[PDB]
Amino acid sequence: STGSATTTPIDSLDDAYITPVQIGTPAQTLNLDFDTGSSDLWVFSSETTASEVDGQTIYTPSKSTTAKLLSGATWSISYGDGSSSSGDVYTDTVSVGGLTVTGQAVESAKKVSSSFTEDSTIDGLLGLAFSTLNTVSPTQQKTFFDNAKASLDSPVFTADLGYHAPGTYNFGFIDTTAYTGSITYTAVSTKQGFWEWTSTGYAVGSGTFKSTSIDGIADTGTTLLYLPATVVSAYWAQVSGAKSSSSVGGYVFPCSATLPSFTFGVGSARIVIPGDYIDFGPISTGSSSCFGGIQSSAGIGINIFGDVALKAAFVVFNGATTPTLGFASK
Repeated sequence: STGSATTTPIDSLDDAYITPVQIGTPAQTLNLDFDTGSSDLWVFSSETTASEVDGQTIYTPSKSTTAKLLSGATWSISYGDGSSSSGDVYTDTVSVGGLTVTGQAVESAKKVSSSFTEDSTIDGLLGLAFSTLNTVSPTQQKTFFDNAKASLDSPVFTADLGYHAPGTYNFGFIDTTAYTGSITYTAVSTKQGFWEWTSTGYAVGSGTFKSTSIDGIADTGTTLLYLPATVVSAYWAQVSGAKSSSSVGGYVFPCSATLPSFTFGVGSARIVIPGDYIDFGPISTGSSSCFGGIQSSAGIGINIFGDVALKAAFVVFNGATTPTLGFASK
C-alpha cells in the first residue's frame, strides 16, 4: 500500500503545516500537524475542556462505530516549545492520503495548553518519530507509521514541505519526480527516539564550506533551524544590523535586509536554504525589526533541523530495520 497527502502552511510565515487525516467511521477529518520530532497522535475532541477549545475541529469518538476506549490508558506530553496536552486513549481507524491503519491509538485530549487553544488551525498532532517516545501509559502505543510499515510497498515516508506553498507527505514510496539530482542517504541514531543524524558542515551565502560535524534531528514539528551558537553567529554576522535580542528571545535583523543563503552538508552533498526562507517577519505588527529563522540551540541540548531546513529539501525517512535519512535538492 501507499498514501499521499498534501500538507499546507497554517499561515503566511510557514509557522507549521497541517495535513488532513480521516479518523473513525464515518470519517471525521481533522487537520493534524505531522511531527517527526514526537510520537503521539493526539486530537482535540469532545472530551477536551470546553474553555480550551477555540475554533478547532474535534474528534467525537461516540460518533465513530469503530472507536473503542483503550481501557486504563492515559497520555501526557510536554513539547520543546513549552506547550503540553494530556488525556485518554481510543483505538480507531485512521487514514492518511488513502493509506488506512486499523486499531491506531488516537489520543483524545482532555486538556491542552494555551498555545494549542490559541491556534485554531491545528486540530492535533500526528507523531512520526520512533515509537519509543510515545507517552501512553501503562501500555506504550505505536505511531501511525510504525503500524502501517509492514503493509507499505517500501518502509519509508517522505516530507516535501513548501516555502509559502503546499507540499506533500508520501507513505510507502519515493516520488522520483519530486526532486532534482540524487538522494544522499546518511546514518541515523535512534538512541534518543529521534531521526538523529550528523550534518557534515555549513556555508554562509557564497562563503567557503566549513567541514564540521553537527549532530541534530530532522523535525518537521519545529519551525526554525537551531544550530550551535558559533554557526549562528557566523551567519548573522553577514547581515548588517543583525543582533541577538534577549528581550525578543533570539536573533533579529532589520526588515530592510537581504538575507544570505545558508548551506548544510549531507555527506558530500549540499542543501541550500535560500535567504528568504530565513525571514520570519516583523517581531510585532508594524515593526521594522524582523525575526530570524536560524537561531542558537544553546541550552536546548540538541540541534534541530526544523522546517526552515527541511523545506529546502526532499526528505526520505527510511524506516528499514536500520533506519536512515535521505536528502535531495528540489
